[PDB]
Amino acid sequence: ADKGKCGLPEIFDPPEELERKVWELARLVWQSSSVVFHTGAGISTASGIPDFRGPHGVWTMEERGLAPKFDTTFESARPTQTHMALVQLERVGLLRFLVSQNVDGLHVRSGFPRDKLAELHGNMFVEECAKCKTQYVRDTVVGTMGLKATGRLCTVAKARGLRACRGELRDTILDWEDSLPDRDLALADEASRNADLSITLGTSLQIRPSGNLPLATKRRGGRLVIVNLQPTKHDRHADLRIHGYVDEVMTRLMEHLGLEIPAWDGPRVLERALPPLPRPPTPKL
Ligand SMILES: Nc1ncnc2c1ncn2[C@@H]1O[C@H](COP(=O)(O)OP(=O)(O)OC[C@H]2O[C@H](O)[C@H](O)[C@@H]2O)[C@@H](O)[C@H]1O
Ligand SMILES: [Zn+2]
Repeated sequence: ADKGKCGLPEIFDPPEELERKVWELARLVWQSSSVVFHTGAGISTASGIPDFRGPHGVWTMEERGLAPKFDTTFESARPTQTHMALVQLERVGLLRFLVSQNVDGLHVRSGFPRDKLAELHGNMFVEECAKCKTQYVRDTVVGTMGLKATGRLCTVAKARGLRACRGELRDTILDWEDSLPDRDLALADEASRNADLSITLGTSLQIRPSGNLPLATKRRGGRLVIVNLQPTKHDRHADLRIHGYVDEVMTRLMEHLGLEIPAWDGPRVLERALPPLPRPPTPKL
């Protein structure tokens, strides 16, 4: 019901200030042992999916009697340069965990390992069995929202001393009254608490507890970086505030780290993370 502060004017750091901040972000990534990324709707706007509270966000346009515009369907949407840069950061061991508030399903489809991802608000391609909690990552969007029945049944077969489920499959999109999934929130909180660096990308941090998770890093002595075009709810607690397009920030960061942004060969689901791949040596700083 309460959609928060919508349509706040955008902030842009000057070119030289922006370049200096991305180099400082590279320094923090190089020096940190546990990096947790927190993503919101801002990292998918470059793929044609509107955010919620930006100048033309879903809530912003709705409040102003206008309609949000989609430049793609969720099925035809492709991961942005930022989505693919996060895949590479995890692959080389520069990303410990990823906390997302996005329901667009792009992190999973980009090939990001699900065991290092917390999808706090759901995934429109994911349906879950109401009984055994088995999740099904579908190639098309699940046609319901609000944890409603989809019409499909669980298909987990009989084992030794265990029979077939046939449980009701339901969407994972939380409605306003619904509580956050316990396992995702517990894993997101554990990772945030143990992080020495939390980086937020394209989130106004207005939703609780989701938006408060990066503060769990700061209270334990860790550092907080906020990357966003608009002001956020927790700007005062950030060690570094970067006001720019997340694709420009992430592309410059990847160049600084000597890392290439990997190719996306279509929707692919990766359940578990692998040991880190080789990465370029660290500068003296
Ligand atoms: N290319 C870009 N680069 C950097 N920042 C951007 C870009 N595009 C947009 N932004 C910023 O990105 C920010 C996006 O913030 P919000 O729109 O609130 O999305 P959320 O993920 O935090 O919303 C959380 C939940 O609230 C909802 O109810 C749903 O349940 C959501 O899951 C804005 O401040 C933009 O300025
Ligand atoms: Zn089941």
